[PDB]
Amino acid sequence: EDLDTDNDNIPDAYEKNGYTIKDSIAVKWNDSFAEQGYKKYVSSYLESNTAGDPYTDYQKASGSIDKAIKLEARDPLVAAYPVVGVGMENLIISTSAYINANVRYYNTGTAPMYKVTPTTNLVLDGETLATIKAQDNQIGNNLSPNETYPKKGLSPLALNTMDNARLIPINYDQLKKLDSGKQIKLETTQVSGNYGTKNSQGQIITEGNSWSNYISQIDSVSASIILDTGSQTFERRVAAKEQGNPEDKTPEITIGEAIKKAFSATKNGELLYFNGIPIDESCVELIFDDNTSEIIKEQLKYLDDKKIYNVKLERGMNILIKVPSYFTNFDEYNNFPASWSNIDTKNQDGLQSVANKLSGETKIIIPMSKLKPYKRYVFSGYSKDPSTSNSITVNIKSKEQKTDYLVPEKDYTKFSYEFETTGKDSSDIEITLTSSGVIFLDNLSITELN
Amino acid sequence: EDLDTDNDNIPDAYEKNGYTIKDSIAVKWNDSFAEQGYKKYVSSYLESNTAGDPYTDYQKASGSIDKAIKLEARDPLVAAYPVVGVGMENLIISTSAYINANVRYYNTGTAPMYKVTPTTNLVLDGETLATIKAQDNQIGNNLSPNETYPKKGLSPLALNTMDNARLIPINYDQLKKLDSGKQIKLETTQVSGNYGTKNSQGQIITEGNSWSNYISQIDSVSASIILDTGSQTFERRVAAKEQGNPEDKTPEITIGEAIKKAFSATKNGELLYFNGIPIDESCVELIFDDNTSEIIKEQLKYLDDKKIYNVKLERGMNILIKVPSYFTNFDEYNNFPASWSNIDTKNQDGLQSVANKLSGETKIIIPMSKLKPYKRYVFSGYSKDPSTSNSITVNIKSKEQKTDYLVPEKDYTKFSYEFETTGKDSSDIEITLTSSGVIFLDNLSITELNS
Amino acid sequence: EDLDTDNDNIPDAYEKNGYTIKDSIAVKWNDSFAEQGYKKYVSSYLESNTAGDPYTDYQKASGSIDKAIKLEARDPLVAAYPVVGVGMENLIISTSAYINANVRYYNTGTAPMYKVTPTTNLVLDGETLATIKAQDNQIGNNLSPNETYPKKGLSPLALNTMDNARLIPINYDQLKKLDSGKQIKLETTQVSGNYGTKNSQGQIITEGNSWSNYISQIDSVSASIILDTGSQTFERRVAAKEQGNPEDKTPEITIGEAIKKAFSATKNGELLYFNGIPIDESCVELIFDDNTSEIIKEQLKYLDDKKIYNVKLERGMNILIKVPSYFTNFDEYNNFPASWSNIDTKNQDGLQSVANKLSGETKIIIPMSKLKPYKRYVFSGYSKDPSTSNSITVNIKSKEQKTDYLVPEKDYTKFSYEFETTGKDSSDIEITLTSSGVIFLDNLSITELNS
Ligand SMILES: [Ca+2]
Ligand SMILES: [Ca+2]
Ligand SMILES: [Ca+2]
Ligand SMILES: [Ca+2]
Ligand SMILES: [Ca+2]
Ligand SMILES: [Ca+2]
Ligand SMILES: [Ca+2]
Ligand SMILES: [Ca+2]
Ligand SMILES: [Ca+2]
Repeated sequence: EDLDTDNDNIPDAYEKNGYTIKDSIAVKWNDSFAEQGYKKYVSSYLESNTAGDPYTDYQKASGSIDKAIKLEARDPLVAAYPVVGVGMENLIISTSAYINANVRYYNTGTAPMYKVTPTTNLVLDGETLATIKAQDNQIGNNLSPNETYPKKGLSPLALNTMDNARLIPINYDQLKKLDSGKQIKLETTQVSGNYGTKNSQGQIITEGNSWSNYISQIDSVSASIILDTGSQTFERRVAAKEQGNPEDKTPEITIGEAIKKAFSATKNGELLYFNGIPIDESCVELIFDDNTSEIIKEQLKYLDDKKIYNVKLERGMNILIKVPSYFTNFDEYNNFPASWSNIDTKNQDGLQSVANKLSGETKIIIPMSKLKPYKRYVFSGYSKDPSTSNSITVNIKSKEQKTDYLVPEKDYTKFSYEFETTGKDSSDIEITLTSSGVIFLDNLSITELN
Repeated sequence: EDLDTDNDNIPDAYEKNGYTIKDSIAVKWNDSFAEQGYKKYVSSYLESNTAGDPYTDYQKASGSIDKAIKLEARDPLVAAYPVVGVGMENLIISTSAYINANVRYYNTGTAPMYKVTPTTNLVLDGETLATIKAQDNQIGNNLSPNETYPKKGLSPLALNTMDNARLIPINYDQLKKLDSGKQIKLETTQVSGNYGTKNSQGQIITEGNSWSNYISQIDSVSASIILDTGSQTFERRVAAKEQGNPEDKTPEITIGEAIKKAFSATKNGELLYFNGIPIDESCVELIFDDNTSEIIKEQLKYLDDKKIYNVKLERGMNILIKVPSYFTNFDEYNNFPASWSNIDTKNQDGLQSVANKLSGETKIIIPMSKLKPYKRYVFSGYSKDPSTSNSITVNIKSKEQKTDYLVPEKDYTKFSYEFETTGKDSSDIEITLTSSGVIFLDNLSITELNS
Repeated sequence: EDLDTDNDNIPDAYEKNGYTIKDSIAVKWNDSFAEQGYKKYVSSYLESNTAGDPYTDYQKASGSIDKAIKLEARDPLVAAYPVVGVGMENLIISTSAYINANVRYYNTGTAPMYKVTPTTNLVLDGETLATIKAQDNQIGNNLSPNETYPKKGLSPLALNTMDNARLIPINYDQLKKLDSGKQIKLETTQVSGNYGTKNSQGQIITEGNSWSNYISQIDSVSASIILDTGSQTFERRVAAKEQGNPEDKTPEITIGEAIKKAFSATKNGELLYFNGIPIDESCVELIFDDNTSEIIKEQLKYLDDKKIYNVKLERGMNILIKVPSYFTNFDEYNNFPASWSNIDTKNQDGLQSVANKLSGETKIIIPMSKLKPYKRYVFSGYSKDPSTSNSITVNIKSKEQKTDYLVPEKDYTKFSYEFETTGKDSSDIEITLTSSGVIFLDNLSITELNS
């Protein structure tokens, strides 16, 4: 049919099922289109803006938007949210005295933000010295995704202008507090910026637009997903449907499918490869808040697969993905600087290819040269014991020595232990675990925490 | 036919193949038109703006844009991107202390910028003293490509005021470093300016137009190309198709074709000349970043020709062309002040006409008067040895004495040697190379590099 | 026919050949329209702005533009171009110290310029003190061509505001340099102003119409021509076609035709008089830049007439003309206070009517009262010698005595000798030339040069 209820040039019959854009016209999706590299899109048949962003479904699917917006946002289910922050580099105190800092804007979203006017807070400890908003001297004309202002290869801009006047901490009690060695933290509160929309004459106009009009809408119709790759962080929002409203037609997608859509991850049959780094559920650590934790726990009892990535995405969910710094699977990736002890690769019952046949105990000596001091670390792994009759205890050396006992189940079970390392010139980290009999180990990961 | 999906007054069939403009209407391209000056255009038939610049395909092809835009930007695949920078000419500081500087704006793109307003950072050593924005006294009304404000013959303008205010370091601790052999630098973070457009009434309006809209769009679709000839620097961006997009119809062009389109260089059969200076691969030293270098390395092994200029241009590639300061080919150009030793021109196995027949060793005493001190240089040339039984070692005098060995291949191979010369009142540079037997040399050059 | 590609109310055929405007409609030009006082217009048939100026071909040809725009701009080839500078009449230093100047704006173009807001630079010796933009006090409401602001008969306006605050030498070093007798100068980097167009109702609006839009476009579609008559200077820009572009249908005219079109000089057969004073090739010297010099020198060898005025115009050429101050032709003009020596007017082989029959040597005693000190002067003349066997040497008294030899050819040859005279209370300038036999001399000129 050709019925268009929401008037966005895409018939509702195509929007309900899969659809793709070919020569600027929507066509019914076919299973043979994946060979050329095409993609399958779904969206609600009642709304012109499924994800809430200022671009419609046809504009996002056909790529009729600003060319600096990532292809991760061309899917109508992924909002074109620019997540702009402020990073502080250096602090200068001189003569009361005056305070200025060298800052540099950061963007981690999926869209550009013209005319960036960040508002930041100068907090020392709880007390906020003075709120500052960028003047005409500290406005970023362009800020592309995954790029900074000033861009790489340029010194950070100075932030001294106040009100105009200077930033004067007249109260010398703050100076006395700084004498003890306190540091001043710069937190960002709000950021103002534009999008790029084409006028009737074909030019791009960015004056009447404002991202501040679509922040509330995008926040309240989407679920936040954050990916951490050790150095580069990505923040994305994925649209989700309401539970009590029968008139909300937003498509339902699993957490893994949502991750693949948002981060443009390549799926080689079963695994999810982001940039060659495997971000599969077993190969990465996931952190949820309390609400998402209870939602996932409730939904897991009705799932036969008992896999996190198979749970349906829901509005208001929060997900944070942290890629471990060191991860070994004994098959194709082993970045641990020090070789493990009592390891056997002759196995066929592993998670993907093989497992580790341990007979006795495993002890690893990790040098601290490749560690981050004053940082919490969590050790995770998967243990499989069909016997279910061997007790495993773990000894970990840290600021406080940890000794815990583990009871492996018949199938693979994930064990997580938390510890903290303090001081660069401290004792070397010692980790030791013992097994009563023969156990299987796979996917040992080391993850940095806060 | 007569079908234009993109609605830019050019049919899809004409855009898929070659097309040219004849009297305000697009016509099917023919090979006989090239002798009359007509050139063939290709573009994408799904987007009006192929390169992302404000002007459509028809406006660029038919030349219906502002006449100050270079003809090299009439090609739909070349973006009219104005690269405007600020150069510092003098520093005047006096008493705390006040800082006064004389600056001059520089343009290198293919389109003029109206109402220039750069933002500058006054970095001393990593630390940024203050960020300045140009007020109404430092706003350039017009800036044509390859032109400066103030123009040539006019003294540079003075930038010494903040937002009807004064500029001052808030303390003398900066002056302490300034005395201790530190130089305050200047780098432009951003430039704001309008672009020329036409209205219904016919006048050119540059009031509501802004370049900031079309910078993130142009930089995300086009691959940067930079040409440096020692005196003048040209910066260009050439649109390239996305690799993973099946719906992207942007045409694919080679690196050499991209350079020819961007710089409008003359191509007489095989050689490429910019303005009489050859920019052929064997006559210049190309500098690539990591990604472009590895990309070219990957596609090189799959090509029988194995030539850099024959690789297809791709999005995000960065290419820099450094025209050598001294270039000799033993055929028609030898700018070396001192002639070479033990050179025989009686040969027929050269790259273009002849090669160098060396029997023994070659030592060149390069005068220092024509060399820039405190700079790094790279010595490059082409060597051919069918025997593959003679080893070549080089002895070059510099700040650190260099002694390296080379193993010539059967065919012509290009090499590079890196050394640093420091101090105006230093020893003369000595270059010596020895060949075990008879070797063939061609296209010897000296190229300046970053210090 | 009735075909209009560019849609400017004139058919393509009429623009290709000559055309003229009779009763506000374009008609085919005829050879019998000259006697009525009409003129023959030619313009490109692919552009609605042949010269690129804000006005179209029909508006310029029919005279539907401001009456303040001179008649020389009614030719579609010659564009209107306000060339506005700033001249200084008084320099005042008072007390740090305060600096104020009295300035008058000058217009030497072919169009008015409303709302003049010039930007000026203060330089004492190379270094720029500050940059000044005109405030609401110094803005000129109107500036007609060849007029000033304030008008003739009024004292110059004041310029003392740096931004409103007084100007300031920021250091005592400025007074150090003033103690050394250093002169502060004034140069204009740019100028802002409006142009007038009749709106859709019938009123002239100059609010949103800026001249800065049509500066870069006009500079790149025209060649610069300057005429100086000793005291008053006029600048014009004449449109020229591109070289390699086949779609550029801009008509081609010679240097003499371009001068006649730009300055509206009268043609009485062959002679050219600007306003009664000769400006023909033999009656003035043309001062060129480099590129013009090589282009014209290359083009002369392929042309039989071998005259500068017969060279085809081209884009980018810069021409400067300095009408002679002391000039004699022995026919109708001799402004030298002292009569020449050994002069015979009984001849018929002169450039126009008669020549000089010199038998021996000619010496002239020129008083220096009418000579400007600290200025460079050039003596020019035409020599004819069918014998081609006599050597002529010239003795000129100046700061450094000059003695050079000249070898006359069979035909008339132009010779130029350059010298500088310094000091009002200096020795009198002596000019002497000796000829071996009988020589023919005509069009001897003396003209000021750069300081
Ligand atoms: Ca629909
Ligand atoms: Ca829809
Ligand atoms: Ca495994
Ligand atoms: Ca088309
Ligand atoms: Ca097109
Ligand atoms: Ca050769
Ligand atoms: Ca016409
Ligand atoms: Ca016309
Ligand atoms: Ca005569």
